[PDB]
Amino acid sequence: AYESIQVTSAQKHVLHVQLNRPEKRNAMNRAFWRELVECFQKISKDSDCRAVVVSGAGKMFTSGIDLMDMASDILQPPGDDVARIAWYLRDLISRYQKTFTVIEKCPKPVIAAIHGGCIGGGVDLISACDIRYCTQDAFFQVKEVDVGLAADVGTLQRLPKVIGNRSLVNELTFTARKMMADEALDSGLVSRVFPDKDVMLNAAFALAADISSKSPVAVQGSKINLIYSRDHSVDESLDYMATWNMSMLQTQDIIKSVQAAMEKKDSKSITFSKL
Amino acid sequence: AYESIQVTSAQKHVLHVQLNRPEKRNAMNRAFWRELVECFQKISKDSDCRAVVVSGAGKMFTSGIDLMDMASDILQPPGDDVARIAWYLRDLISRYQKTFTVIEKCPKPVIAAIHGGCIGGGVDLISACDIRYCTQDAFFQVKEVDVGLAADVGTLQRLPKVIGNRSLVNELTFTARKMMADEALDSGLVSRVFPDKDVMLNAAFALAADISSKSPVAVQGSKINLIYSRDHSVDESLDYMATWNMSMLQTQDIIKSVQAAMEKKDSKSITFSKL
Amino acid sequence: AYESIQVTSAQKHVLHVQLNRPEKRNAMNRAFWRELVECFQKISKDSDCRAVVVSGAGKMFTSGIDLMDMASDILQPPGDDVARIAWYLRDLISRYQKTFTVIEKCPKPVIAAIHGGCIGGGVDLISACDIRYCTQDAFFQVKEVDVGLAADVGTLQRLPKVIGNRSLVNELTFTARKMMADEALDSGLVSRVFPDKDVMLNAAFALAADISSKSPVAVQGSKINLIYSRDHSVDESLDYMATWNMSMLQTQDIIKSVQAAMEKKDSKSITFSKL
Amino acid sequence: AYESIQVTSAQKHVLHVQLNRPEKRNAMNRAFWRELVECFQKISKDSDCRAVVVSGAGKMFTSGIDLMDMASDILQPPGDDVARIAWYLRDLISRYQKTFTVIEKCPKPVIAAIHGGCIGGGVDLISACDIRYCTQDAFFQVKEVDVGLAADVGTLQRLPKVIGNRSLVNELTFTARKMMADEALDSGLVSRVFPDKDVMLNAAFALAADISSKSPVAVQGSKINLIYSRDHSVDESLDYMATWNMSMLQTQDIIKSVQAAMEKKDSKSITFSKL
Amino acid sequence: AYESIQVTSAQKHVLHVQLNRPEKRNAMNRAFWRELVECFQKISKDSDCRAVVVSGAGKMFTSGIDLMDMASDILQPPGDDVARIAWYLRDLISRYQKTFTVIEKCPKPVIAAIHGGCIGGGVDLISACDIRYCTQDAFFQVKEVDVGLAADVGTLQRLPKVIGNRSLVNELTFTARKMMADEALDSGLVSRVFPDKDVMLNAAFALAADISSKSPVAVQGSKINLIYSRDHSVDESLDYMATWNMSMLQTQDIIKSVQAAMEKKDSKSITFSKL
Amino acid sequence: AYESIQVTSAQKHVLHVQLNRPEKRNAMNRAFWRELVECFQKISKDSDCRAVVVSGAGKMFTSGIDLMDMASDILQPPGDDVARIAWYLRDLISRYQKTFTVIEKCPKPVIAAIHGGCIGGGVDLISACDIRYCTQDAFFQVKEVDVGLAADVGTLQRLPKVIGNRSLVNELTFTARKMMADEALDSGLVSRVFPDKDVMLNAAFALAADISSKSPVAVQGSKINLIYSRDHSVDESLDYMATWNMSMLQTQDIIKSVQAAMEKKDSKSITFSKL
Ligand SMILES: [Mg+2]
Ligand SMILES: [Mg+2]
Ligand SMILES: [Mg+2]
Ligand SMILES: [Mg+2]
Ligand SMILES: [Mg+2]
Ligand SMILES: [Mg+2]
Ligand SMILES: [Mg+2]
Ligand SMILES: [Mg+2]
Repeated sequence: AYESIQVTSAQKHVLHVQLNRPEKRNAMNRAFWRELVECFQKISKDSDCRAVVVSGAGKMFTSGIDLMDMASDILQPPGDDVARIAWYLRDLISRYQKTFTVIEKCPKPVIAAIHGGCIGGGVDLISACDIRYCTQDAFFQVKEVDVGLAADVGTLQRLPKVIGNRSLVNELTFTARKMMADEALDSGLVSRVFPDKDVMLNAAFALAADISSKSPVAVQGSKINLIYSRDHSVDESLDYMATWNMSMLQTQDIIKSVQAAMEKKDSKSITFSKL
Repeated sequence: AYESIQVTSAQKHVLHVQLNRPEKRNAMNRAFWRELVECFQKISKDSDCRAVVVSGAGKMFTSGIDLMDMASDILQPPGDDVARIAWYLRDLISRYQKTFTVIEKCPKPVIAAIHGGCIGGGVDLISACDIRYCTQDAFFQVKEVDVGLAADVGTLQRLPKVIGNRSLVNELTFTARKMMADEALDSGLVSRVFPDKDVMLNAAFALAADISSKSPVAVQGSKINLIYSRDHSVDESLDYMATWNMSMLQTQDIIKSVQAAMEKKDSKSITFSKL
Repeated sequence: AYESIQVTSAQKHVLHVQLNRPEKRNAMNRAFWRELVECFQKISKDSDCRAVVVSGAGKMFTSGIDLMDMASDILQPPGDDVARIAWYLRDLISRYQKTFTVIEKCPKPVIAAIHGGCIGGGVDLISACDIRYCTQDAFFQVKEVDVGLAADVGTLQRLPKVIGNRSLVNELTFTARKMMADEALDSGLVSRVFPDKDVMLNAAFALAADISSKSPVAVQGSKINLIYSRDHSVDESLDYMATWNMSMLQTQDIIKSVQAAMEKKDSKSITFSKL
Repeated sequence: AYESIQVTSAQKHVLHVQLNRPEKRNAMNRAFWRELVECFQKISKDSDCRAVVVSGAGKMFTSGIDLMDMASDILQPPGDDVARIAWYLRDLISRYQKTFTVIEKCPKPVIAAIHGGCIGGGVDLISACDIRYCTQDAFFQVKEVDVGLAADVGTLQRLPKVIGNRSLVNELTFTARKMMADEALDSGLVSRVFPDKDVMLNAAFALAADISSKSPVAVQGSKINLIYSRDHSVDESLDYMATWNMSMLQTQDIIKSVQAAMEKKDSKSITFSKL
Repeated sequence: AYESIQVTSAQKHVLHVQLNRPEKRNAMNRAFWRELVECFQKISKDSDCRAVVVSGAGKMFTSGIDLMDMASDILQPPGDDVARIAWYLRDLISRYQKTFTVIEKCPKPVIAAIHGGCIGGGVDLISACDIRYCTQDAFFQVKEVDVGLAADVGTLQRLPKVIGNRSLVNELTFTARKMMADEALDSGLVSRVFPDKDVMLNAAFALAADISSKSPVAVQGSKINLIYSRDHSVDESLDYMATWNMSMLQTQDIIKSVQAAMEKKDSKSITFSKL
Repeated sequence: AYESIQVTSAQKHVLHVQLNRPEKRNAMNRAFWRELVECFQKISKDSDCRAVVVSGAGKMFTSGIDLMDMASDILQPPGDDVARIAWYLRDLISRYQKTFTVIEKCPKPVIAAIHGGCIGGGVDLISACDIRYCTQDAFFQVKEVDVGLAADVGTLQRLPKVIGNRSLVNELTFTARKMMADEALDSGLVSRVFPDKDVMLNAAFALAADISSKSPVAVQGSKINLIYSRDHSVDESLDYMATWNMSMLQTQDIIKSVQAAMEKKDSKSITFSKL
């Protein structure tokens, strides 16, 4: 059973992954790093799920890493010389990066719905998601320099590739200052702001349901190629897209869409097969 | 004598490429994919053209792909097994991507001037242009998921590389929702919004004239290197730029400009040779 | 020491690099291209410096390149044939690019504080800095096309990688038009605008002091990995980050920062060792 | 009705492309650069061809570029300044590189069968082919430095990627010395050496027939992925291969081969559909 | 433990991974693809192992993939349309690639000791190992085209990156012909040939023991950086190497190795800590 | 004055760089790492030099690093915590890599002429050279694992990219065993073997003179593009080659070569201008 998160079926095709340690403001304890990997690897193979919503139980999205677990992991490493310590740490860092890379490698769209603070590992988490919504009281903080380290589980790799303003990204990173909702929306880190958590969740789940109404081949192939396209040249990415759609265009999802158009039936009334 | 587009000389150095099937809302049919390649390949070799404006005839920029021409192209493919159908489809996708890659590979700046809807293939087109202007009634839609396929002619590869907000790009792509002019300006997809098509085209042709008054070596070398720099690291791009300008700095265009500066002569009075 | 710049110790750990030819509007003459390289190479090895502020003396940040020196270097080149001229120009361009590349390769965060005009070479300089602030009267101009050349000392390689709106980047580059402070803030080129130079400098120095109060290992490792991550895929950048932090997490800065957090003390109360 | 080459059907599925200006030792003149592009573009779309053999008519494979056609192309270029001459030359070089890039971009295996000298442009040609055979009297020469230029139509990009010994490649390139058949076999530039042209062409057409007896999906997908794998990391190349074979494994070519294996039927008796 | 392989501790620090279905000529059935991944993932974390030897039990190294299992997995796929079939096959191919990729990602050197036939999947396996030895009766065959598919589990991505002669690589791939031991040695595919399996194994184990007598930090860091350097530019690889050795040079293995050199003692006389 | 090397003018256009600490078998002391950088940076800018020969004074090419200097550099590093030690070591490693990278970044061809042992840093040196010749008594040794470290100054980055046999490269690296001349020639690491040092040097200088007789624009542009081509795809490298030769074909070196051919004068009688 997951002890640090809770996964529920919100509605057809939609999975809700909720950070669930509210008494610690969803701090990321050691086991969370394994649990979120297990969770998203399962979601990736689940043929019924078409979209994911991520939120936090309690008063805020996440306070970030569990500082005592961090201290045990990093300040008490095994190894009888510095090279052997580094060998251990490289494996540790690589394993913790996987906690948020599984979100990006999940072909289903993942929607983060943030309320209150989203601190430290929270920003690494949400920058690996596809769509980000927040509440008016939310705030974001690349807290790691205040802990004595450069963020290593995805923020520096992905945050600069989800918004345009690099001066702001650098200021947030080097100072660890909070960015409140108004500025988060202005920056584009979030694409919508809601007055409270209930209204935001309603909108997040309505978005996930709308995505789930569409062909899953088209939606999940879109995510896959948006991610490929971020990291490769336009020409390399067009070449990959032709190699991708030479099989994916051979789908009944297009046949059904064309049949609907000919019959003058809205596309939301089509049923697509599992993926 | 094109079937789907019309190319005219607007004014000195400026070509106007107009999508021209107004009775069919400029739907992109079979000939369109071949003709835009022919058109921009000729523009690229045209030593008198320094800038291009692209617009649509009739009520809207484009309704996108012609669905029954698409059904013919994709739903009745030749091939006696899936691998052979995929062979055919890979070639088709590759050819149709070239329709918009030729805009990027044309060294002259290309300005898209959108009025009304710009749907599906329309967003693949405008995201391959350099500068985008639109009217107050314009709207943009990454419609492909509603037809059962991930966009494959450029939107996924270029759209996220022309605006900063990746949460918004992902929402647009997975939902196929319309983005209206105000939001398109806010996102930076378009540079300027105008009240109506006439005012927009006046400003687009004024922008094209202004660009055409500049050294063509400087302007077209700037487009070539901005594109190279998007796809390569800064250090690789600086190395390429040094190899580029070791030839291109050997021009009378600079000597003329330094001489004008020395005499206190406006740089707008200088005439530059063809390119 | 220097002919074209002046370097002062503003406050603990902060260096102020001031363009210092106010009677010539801080034009970038031959000495400037050599001196900035010497300066930032020394700052990169200075174990007491943790942050840098760059500003200009007099009326404006910079009028840009000295055209007379440029013509001597570029319109009067050694070389008895075009290939031999190009061999010399390749090296010249490479050396002038280094003037601004040393700002990016300097591990300390560099804050540009712009007042009045920032023209041509000034945009190449500020787009190699990390954080950009300006005054209400500032303006920015990618002036190179008006001189007859595509900008080659950094703007084309870095400006599109510091802001999201590529339509604006292309319009600024191809027309060489001025972008004023309100639009610079809107575009994200600058992340803060101030009423005057004094207020701006007070905030830039306060920002530099805040940054300098943090672990230098964490801040400088953050800059190094933000730059690496811009130019590589997310997966390559995560791999690099694990190989980086397998040594950099082995620091007393974590114990010190965590202890301070436990006692509710600020970063400024901690003494981190030199770097 | 080519002026510089001749294309014939050797036998089922095999095309023979012969350099055909024997009175001028198959010198590569102006029409040759255009015609080899036309020829291989047609071969690439020819669903009956599965393999190609390239040879030269007359006394030798090729003497290389036609020097007085080269003088015309390069020494009398249009352009009223150096930058404009370079614009013209970049386009020329790019077009002439396509003459040999089309061989690599053709998915059918291309076998070069060299007798006598293979000089300058000859090495750019054969290094773009997949398999190389030669006669005992054959010789290879990277002659370009003796004409005053670094080879630009493929040798420098491909030759070091078809043999292992980089010291030898560098010596050949900087000295322009001839490499004879024995050394060409030892270096691995050629796979097999034959006593005379007739024996070599028999073996080249036997090799082409053998390749043509195999599944064309398997053979041409193997060439496409060997080329992709040369230019990308192993992990990027494995990812591309999975995206390629998720379509291409859906073929009757495998079902037929497993069925033959089940019955104990030679795999040489199977017939495969066109591609 | 395993159904298709057997793992034994040969001698101190050396593990022997033996393909172990001798009655079936070590055919690679469904279990094998899972088991090799489990095996090398465990060896990668085994702090006592420093080198691995891979061999096959019975008459031959391996006959390659089990065709019946392959047909079940590949000619009988789940999926109600071609796109959904491809979605499943992409994952299948990706998982089978991991079977051999874990050998490359294992930081310990892996020595392949081949006797008799090494067919199809066997070449994919040995081209992911580091050092290859064979017997006089061994032979190698890139058999996949004879099954109707382009090899997808590593040969095309790694074989051309382990030997220099690309004409030979292409001939072997397109014809599926056998390459015997003398030619395998000549090509560099194997670096040593032995008269029989016993003599070969004695030398492979002696090599593994020699390797294991060296600092494991130095040897495993050497493999990691040889692999990184294959896939990146020399400049990127040098940068990575400096970021790697800034931790790995901080080891007692240097003091120990240098002290032994000063006393004229061999590596085997030193005790290096586990890794 | 260089204390660890000696540079002489061997003959017109040829520079001889000789390792010159023969009483220590040319061991690489601390200052050598700076001296070779100063030396090749000067040679790179020297317009009279067209080729370089590198050899060692005394009984052998080089015994490799000075072990006591290594111990002082690496085993006595400054820094009050492991991260600050790593900061120092990264800068040290980067600086020592430059010692051999300057050889590759020198546009003139560099010929290594090895006699006796070429140990440790000797292999990093010669693998950065372009052409390698040796004597019958020579031997090569990737000695670093015997010292407790993975080679970091170029061998792992370049050795695998100068020869084809990766199994041999891995065996040499992991065991640190010697490779004698016969095997070095067979591998292709050297391209010629001579009976003794005098005969080898005569041949090295005759090769350097032959290279120096050719156009320096063609020779040095060839080196530059061979190196670019090793590290980039063929398509990227052809694009760079067109951008390179759009200026370099505009040389009198080609005019003179064509005039010689028309006059029936051998090309070795042409005089080319300095570069
Ligand atoms: Mg609980
Ligand atoms: Mg805004
Ligand atoms: Mg129906
Ligand atoms: Mg002066
Ligand atoms: Mg079974
Ligand atoms: Mg001495
Ligand atoms: Mg050999
Ligand atoms: Mg003469």
